[PDB]
Amino acid sequence: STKKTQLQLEHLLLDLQMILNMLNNYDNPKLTRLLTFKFYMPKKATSLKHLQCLEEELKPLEEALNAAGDDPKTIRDVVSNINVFVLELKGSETTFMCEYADETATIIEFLNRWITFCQSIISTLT
Repeated sequence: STKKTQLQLEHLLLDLQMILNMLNNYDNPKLTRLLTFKFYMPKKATSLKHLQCLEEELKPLEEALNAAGDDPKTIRDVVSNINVFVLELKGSETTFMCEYADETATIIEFLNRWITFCQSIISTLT
């Protein structure tokens, strides 16, 4: 029950941090090209149901990463893995209406928000 939810959060955390380190190894133009894409942050992220606001951004996230031009199949497999464990945590269908903030954010702030999100809930389960 709890270890199952904890494990799915650790698989989701592993995918998110893999993108962060992939961003840190990008060229300065490639990084600048990534930061020109807008990402919407949820106004609240304290429950598993708030992962719906992460799922709705996986298609923009994949489109942003493919602008760097490293590898289209690797980006496809990592974002698909995120979509798998997000649906495993908050449900297979859309049952929550997300409320996003007025200000957009870069891909760095986007990943840092959900990484801290996964790490927070894991600490309460462990």
